[PDB]
Amino acid sequence: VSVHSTFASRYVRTSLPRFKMPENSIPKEAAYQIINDELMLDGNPRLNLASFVTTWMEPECDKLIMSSINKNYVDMDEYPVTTELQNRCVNMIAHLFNAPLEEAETAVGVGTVGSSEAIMLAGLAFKRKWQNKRKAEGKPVDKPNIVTGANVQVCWEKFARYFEVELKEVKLSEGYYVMDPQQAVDMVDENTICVAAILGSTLNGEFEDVKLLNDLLVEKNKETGWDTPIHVDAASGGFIAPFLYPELEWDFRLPLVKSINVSGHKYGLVYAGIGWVIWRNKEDLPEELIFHINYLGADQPTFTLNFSKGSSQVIAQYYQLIRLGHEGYRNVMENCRENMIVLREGLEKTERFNIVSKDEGVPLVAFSLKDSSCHTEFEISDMLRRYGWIVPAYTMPPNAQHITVLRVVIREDFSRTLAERLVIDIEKVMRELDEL
Amino acid sequence: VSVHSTFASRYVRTSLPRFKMPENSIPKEAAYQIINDELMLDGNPRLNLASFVTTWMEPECDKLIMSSINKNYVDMDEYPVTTELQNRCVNMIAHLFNAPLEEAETAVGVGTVGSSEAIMLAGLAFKRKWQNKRKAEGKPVDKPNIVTGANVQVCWEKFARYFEVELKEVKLSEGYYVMDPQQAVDMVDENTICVAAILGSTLNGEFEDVKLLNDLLVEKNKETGWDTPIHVDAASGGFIAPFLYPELEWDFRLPLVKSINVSGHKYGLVYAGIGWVIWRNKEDLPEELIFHINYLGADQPTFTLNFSKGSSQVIAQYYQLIRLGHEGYRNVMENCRENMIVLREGLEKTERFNIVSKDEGVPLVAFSLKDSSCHTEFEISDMLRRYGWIVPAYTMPPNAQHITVLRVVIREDFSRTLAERLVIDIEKVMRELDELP
Amino acid sequence: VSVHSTFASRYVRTSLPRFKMPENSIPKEAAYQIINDELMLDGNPRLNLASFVTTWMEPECDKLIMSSINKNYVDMDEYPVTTELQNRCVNMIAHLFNAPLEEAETAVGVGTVGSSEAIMLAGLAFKRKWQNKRKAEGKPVDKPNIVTGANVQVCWEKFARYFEVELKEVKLSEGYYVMDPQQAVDMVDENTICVAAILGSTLNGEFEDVKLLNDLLVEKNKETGWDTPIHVDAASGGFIAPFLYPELEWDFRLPLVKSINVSGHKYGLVYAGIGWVIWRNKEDLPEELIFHINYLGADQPTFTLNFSKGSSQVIAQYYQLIRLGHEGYRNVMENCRENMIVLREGLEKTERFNIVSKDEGVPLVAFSLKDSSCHTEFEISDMLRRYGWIVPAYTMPPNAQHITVLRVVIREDFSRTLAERLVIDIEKVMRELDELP
Amino acid sequence: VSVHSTFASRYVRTSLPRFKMPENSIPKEAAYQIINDELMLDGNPRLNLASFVTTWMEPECDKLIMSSINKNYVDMDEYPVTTELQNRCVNMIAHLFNAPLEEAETAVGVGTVGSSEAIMLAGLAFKRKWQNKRKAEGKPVDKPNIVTGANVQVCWEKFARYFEVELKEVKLSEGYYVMDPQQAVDMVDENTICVAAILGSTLNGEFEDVKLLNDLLVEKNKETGWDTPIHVDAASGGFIAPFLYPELEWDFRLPLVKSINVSGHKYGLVYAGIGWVIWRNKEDLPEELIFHINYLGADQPTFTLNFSKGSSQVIAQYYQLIRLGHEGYRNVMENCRENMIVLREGLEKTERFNIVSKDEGVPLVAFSLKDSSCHTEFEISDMLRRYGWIVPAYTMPPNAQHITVLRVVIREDFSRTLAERLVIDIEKVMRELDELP
Repeated sequence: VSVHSTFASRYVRTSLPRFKMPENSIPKEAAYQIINDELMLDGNPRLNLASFVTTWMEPECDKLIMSSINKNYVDMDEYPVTTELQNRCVNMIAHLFNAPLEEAETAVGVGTVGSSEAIMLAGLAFKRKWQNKRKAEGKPVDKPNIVTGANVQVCWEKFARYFEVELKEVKLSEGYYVMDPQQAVDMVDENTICVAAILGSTLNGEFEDVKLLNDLLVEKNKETGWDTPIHVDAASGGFIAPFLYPELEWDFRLPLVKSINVSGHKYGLVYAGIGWVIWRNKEDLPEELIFHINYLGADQPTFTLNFSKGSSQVIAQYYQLIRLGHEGYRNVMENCRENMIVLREGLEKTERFNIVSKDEGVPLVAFSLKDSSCHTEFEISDMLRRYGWIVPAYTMPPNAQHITVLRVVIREDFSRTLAERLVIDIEKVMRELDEL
Repeated sequence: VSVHSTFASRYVRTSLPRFKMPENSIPKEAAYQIINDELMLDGNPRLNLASFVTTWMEPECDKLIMSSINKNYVDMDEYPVTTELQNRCVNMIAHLFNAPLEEAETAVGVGTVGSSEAIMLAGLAFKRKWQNKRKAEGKPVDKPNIVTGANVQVCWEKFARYFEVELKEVKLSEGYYVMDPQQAVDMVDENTICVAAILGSTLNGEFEDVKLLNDLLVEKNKETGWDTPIHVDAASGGFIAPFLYPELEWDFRLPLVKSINVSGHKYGLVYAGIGWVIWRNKEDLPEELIFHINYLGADQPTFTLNFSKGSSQVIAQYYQLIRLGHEGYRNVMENCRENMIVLREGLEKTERFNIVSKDEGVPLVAFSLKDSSCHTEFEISDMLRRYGWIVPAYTMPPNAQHITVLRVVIREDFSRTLAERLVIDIEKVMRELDELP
Repeated sequence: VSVHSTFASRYVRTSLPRFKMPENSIPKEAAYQIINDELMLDGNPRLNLASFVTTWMEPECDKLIMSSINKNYVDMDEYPVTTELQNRCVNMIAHLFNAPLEEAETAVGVGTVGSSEAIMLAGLAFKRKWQNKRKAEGKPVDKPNIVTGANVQVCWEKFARYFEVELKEVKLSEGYYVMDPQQAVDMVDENTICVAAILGSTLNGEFEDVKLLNDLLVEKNKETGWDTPIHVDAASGGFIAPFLYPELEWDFRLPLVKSINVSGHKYGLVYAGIGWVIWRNKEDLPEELIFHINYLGADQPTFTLNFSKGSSQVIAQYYQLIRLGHEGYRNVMENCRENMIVLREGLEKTERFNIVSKDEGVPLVAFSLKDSSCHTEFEISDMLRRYGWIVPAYTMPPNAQHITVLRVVIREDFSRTLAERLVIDIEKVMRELDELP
Repeated sequence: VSVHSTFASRYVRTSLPRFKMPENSIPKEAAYQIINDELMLDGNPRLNLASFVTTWMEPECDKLIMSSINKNYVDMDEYPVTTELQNRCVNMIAHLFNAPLEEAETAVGVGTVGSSEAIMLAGLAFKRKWQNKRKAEGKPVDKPNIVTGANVQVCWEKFARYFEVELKEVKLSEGYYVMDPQQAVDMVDENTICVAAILGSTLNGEFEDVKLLNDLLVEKNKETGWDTPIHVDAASGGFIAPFLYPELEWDFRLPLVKSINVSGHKYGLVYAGIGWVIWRNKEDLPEELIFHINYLGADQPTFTLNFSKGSSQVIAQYYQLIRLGHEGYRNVMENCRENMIVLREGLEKTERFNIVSKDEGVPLVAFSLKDSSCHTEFEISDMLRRYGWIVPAYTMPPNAQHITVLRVVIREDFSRTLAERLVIDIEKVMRELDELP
């Protein structure tokens, strides 16, 4: 009958459907096993050093997530507490970024699926706010633009293309992989809806000099009369600076910073599926972008590109915030920074590489091969795959397309034990290459 | 030291922070307990009859989800199989909608967070495809529009506003709560990037007459020369029609249907966080909308408003598809339809209500009070809250803002036992009202 | 075959049997799901503020319980250790109540299902001890009685009726909701088998003045020559006084207190199913009430109305005792008292209510509406149901039937977070009422 | 700090408190371990062949139990569904006993902790009903009595003593271990509140001839004019006869049977903590015994000696009923009967014993030693302890206090594998004895 174990049955004799949906059902145990088995050919997230996204949470947090995988977030009326936790996160992150708040005041911001959606909401606010200002002056509004560096993350290219905004990029120079504040301010014109600075480049983890950008842009504003704003893409750096570098002025402490995005699922220490965007003041979020629906129970102030979605990541974020606090996050970041140094040194000791990333910034290590003659960084990346390590290789954006680097992101769940094994295995790979 | 139970400690004496992040850490057990406890004041999803979103999956599927909550979907190179499963879902859903496919041909479509994102991608494709066509004819492209009914879901209003497209709505009439195909086709002009039909209105679960819309629009196309396309918002109906009403022509069988969206987390039987959008042919998705990145390992063809996101729902969807098959989905939908009838009858038997939803369509029941004099539907909604039921009340869109209805969505995890208890508790509520001002 | 998920099967199409037992079996997964689903229409115990019974235990204690749900307590020979733990609990509770015990002496008492059974065993001991004393003096024994306040818990009415004893009640006055010691002593006659004082009234959580009752009754005993005893119903207060108020003399420190009952599943911090009764000395438990059976293995000294029963609560009780100790229990009670104050203040701040409960006593808050004109406390109780809170309303006993109160019991698992949300939601309910007929 | 494992800490150096409650808390892990460890010196319930109480349930049922260990049953208003399930069980058991019920009429009965409480409620109803009848005739009511066999279970002795009713016992004869219907009817007088027959004696699992008792008592009723009722103590047999011997008339099919008790935690296949009592008609339960309280939310019709208690067993019972149905219970009982035969034969094959139990009745085997000279049954009981088997030895009641038997109860979780190992180990024990003084 159904007494056969899954591997004694005839279900393991058929490969999983690729094109058509099967006509008949198969036992749940069988479906679980075969899908689970093929998934083993995926890489191990914990060994995926290419990603900035968190790959480990406390078991206690796994429970909260599982207890609420069936809670659709968008059901505000049905789940009042879930909605409140989202608001509290916005408040806590807002204060974390030194937003102009009156202590018990409600912050302006929203939780998103990730920085991608956060960036596009921020962009929309900028575009609209700019359109309104111009229409009020009679001026034309057909050629909006944004100013960023060539190190800009794909999400800004998506925004530019889909929302018909021009992307003005400051090109990179050899040995200079972030956006030059000066060149950026010089590109600003009357059609610039904002200048987007990146606090933690995905290329070498460097923080851009937001304070300098603010200083120069304030000066230019006195001349041009345009009120060009700054947006800080703190996808990763947003949950690092406040704890490692509270001294660094990059946030709402700078007058021109009007909105900030940060990924909760990066250094916010949550599984993939959570991002945040904060606005300096209510005025920075045009009221006409906000919707109020009522077919689910009552009226709700929504500003998102998504609707139905899991609420587990929101809850998970709140857990991390109140469970860790400043203390916990500082400890985690310090551990990450420490491991970065350990990995950095180990690579310097071989005298085979050029460290192309900075000492401070995002906890990661980007490096190139001294003399990329007989062997390329791509070969090293492939070689490491055999050991289970996933370490990416890529070329820099113009005008540094001649520079190719390897990147290792240090996350919360990357212990010293793994760091030291990585160095050893990298050395082994270099030897295997010396004989080819 | 730390031998105190959470409720013997001093952590249960402080209320959870609302504004500022705490300076110090607190024990994991304590943080878990207090957050878990406050969450109890949330409603029970299983009793939330307001939602179309699935609130139950098999334990076996819970495991798959948990085993991959740390797999970031966007890491294509790192997780080849996760990406493949997404492709297979696109293929299977494409065939399910009778897309023009050559057996082993790869379908054109993408997985999304939900229908909201799917709709905006579909809209973008329409807008761009329209812009290109017009620019090629030297014609202007500054006033794009979309034609839908007033029963349109908020997501189309979002799209219209954010992507600067005009929303032309066909208004509702009393007793007529879907979009009239005729009036819709008459609104079509040279600037219409598409006509969006809804296969399962969130208002009364009715399927719009997509076939008629197609027939009329094909005729108008012969005259105008415009190539006005149809998009079917099958957020819910997409996973119902193929199994309950296969004969019904609403999908790619209709020549003018160029793209379809469907929510996996609705009647796709997956937890919240998964949607799909299918395109009839490659030509319907302008190539310049597609990106190819390579800073994570290699080049990948992405067309989404999101980037990093969980891959658990994608995997969960594939599980449901190959585990249930046509048979399983049919069985679930038949069970849902059956329970709808049971609830419908029970309400008819009281002769207190007007059933404002149809016999066939989305498994739900929308009804109004005969004689809304002494008591309103909103009162009934509040009353039911006491028993734990969440049943929404709302006024129809114009021109029917004088029509107020209650809606009960029947989902996969809504058994006959619950259906019958709902009828009983609704009757109890009506009596409690018969003795009030 | 059996590959269908429960919600794809035909078992969710039938409602659960109400009258007749089904002829055929159904899959275990199916039976589990449907029963589990209907149970969702039960209230959430953690939000049930009407109950004094514990609704949360440590996960470690859940394991002990599960590990022994199959251990039938009555099997003394088979489970020697389970029986010993029961004895240790009796000893520990006896000392906790300052019973006259020499070092390492075995206390006189038994574990019960709850205070209900404990009270009836205590009553039986009193009745029998009284019958014996009277029969020895040749005096009549046909009209026994007990003296308590009108605030007496139903369990004493059960005892009176089933064991044919007369219940003499001291009536309540407005603003005076406990038993007046003086009036009580005045009701005592030759047929009074005992005077039952309540240490924590279920009506306003007030402790009755047991010490005064003892003082007056000792005086009356010098006159009448009757040896009228006192029983303290410490169902809830029994696990509160020893930790919050050790100075308060209410227990065996008072000479006339002959027996005490306490509920382990109330503030003893155990799940429902455990109570205790302690006797001052061996002489207070007539030997002829004890049985010795031998059909299970050997002879055993049983004094209970029950036989077979779970032993998990007994084990759970012992766990709580040795795991928490004085320190743990004090911490839990202090937390409960603190939360009571927080809730009390929040209600005072609205100036809408009259706090009818005292500052010290059982951690709870009983309050009435100032001016019960346009709205009653019952309306507030119903309104709160919508949020998930269960807060009861009830009228006092004679002669205070004109006084209606709301009661909120603060238990171990009621954190400050919940306390503050309760205040907020109560305020919301008051506003919703300010706009009604 | 607290990094020490429990067995590396100083908590395993102190023995668990026996008399005084500890001053300080200890880590939960430590308390769990030490208590769990000492409990290992308890016998294994699954190997306890002395008990009639179920020692195993399906894992699915363990979940239901755990999900509701915090639901206090007595909270009717708070847990409506829990209360309903109790009612459904009463209905289903009532029909199972062929009670005079229409459709769909509500049965008269209540769930209890066990048969002990059920018996005392049944007794109370009898006593009261008898008192009323006599007071109406101006006759005296000071000497009530009950008629049973000497094989009567201790619970009837408890009732007799605590509720001051005289116990008239029909003595046992050698080879005759149940109550003789004739002698019983002859003992009936005007003061007999009922005759209690036992459907499954705890001594040899024999069913008493209830039908004969009814026939004789109906005749005597025609003469005496007294309306002497019958109560059937079906503690165990209640869940056996309906499935193995539906032909047997023992229940409400007999006119004189006015009430029946049965233990859910025996052959009802539930863990310890559930019993039931059914009444033939509403008239058999005097209305003045029923209480209606309202301090928890609303009025509720309670008739129990207990108050607060777990509701897990009630839910567990309902699960078993609808999950197994007639089919499941029959299968379980047939398996139990089969294993009884296997064990019976194995003992007959040794020609060392006298089978003192019958072929049909409760699935068990009671046997004595042929020639109890050099060795007693008690020695065999002790010997078996070494292997882990718990098999009791006991002497019959008068006039058979010379007969000593061993009893093996066959429960649901006693497979053929265990049955065969028992026979083997019993043979081993007999040999070990053949070589002793």
